Amino acid sequence: RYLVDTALPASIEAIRNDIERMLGQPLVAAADIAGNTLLRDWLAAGEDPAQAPQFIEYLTAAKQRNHAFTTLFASTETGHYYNENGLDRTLSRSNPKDKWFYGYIDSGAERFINIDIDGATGELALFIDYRVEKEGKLVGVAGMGLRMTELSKLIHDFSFGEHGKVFLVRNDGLIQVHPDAAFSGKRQLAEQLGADAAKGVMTGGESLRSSRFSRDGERYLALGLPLRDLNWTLVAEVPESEIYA
Ligand SMILES: O=c1[nH]c(=O)c2[nH]c(=O)[nH]c2[nH]1
Repeated sequence: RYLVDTALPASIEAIRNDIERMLGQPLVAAADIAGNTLLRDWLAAGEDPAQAPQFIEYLTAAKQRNHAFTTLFASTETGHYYNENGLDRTLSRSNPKDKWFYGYIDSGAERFINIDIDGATGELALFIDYRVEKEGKLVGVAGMGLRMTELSKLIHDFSFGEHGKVFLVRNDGLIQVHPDAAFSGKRQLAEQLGADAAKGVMTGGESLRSSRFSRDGERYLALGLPLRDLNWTLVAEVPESEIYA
């Protein structure tokens, strides 16, 4: 019942819903690549070179149509990793840079969301990966990557008022997307808010969470609202004097 009859809860929800739409496009598009039954069959049947150019054309089309930084699939049998330009490299369990792939397939989880360094380019990206399965048997992984600098830019444009800031935080407290790109995937929520307020907005149900915190004697309000499709939380920070406008 805090701020219920204020415009603030609806304003945060409108931001939350816009962020879910924009993240929803790569979620959906990456799922389409992994679920593509023609690709599943090509991976299961051993990556016939005769059809490889046409699957690279397909990844290129999906990247451009969906404005992704990169699109990709990898075979769990050969370790071969393909992106929109072709066969890039072979993964290996003994290489720490490939931990993401083996951890994910070992996990069996239906989806992987991960901030990581793109192996082909060295760029910080948000990756979305799904299992590729045939008759129950894992044959690959596929998905797409988004450039972290672009995501920070998108989160920054949702700033509001004089000092209203918005963050996307994994439900463990690590800030995934920060308006200042330097801190995306690197800053803990406690660094931004203080431990009490971080705990406050990260603890709760599916309704708006809130907590007060002080920043050099300036009183602030912290808000939290879960995303429905990701295990992430939208966190907003606004000075108390800005609550109304
Ligand atoms: O978590 C990751 N998912 C990927 O799809 C990918 N691709 C890549 O090069 N590195 C990573 N990391």
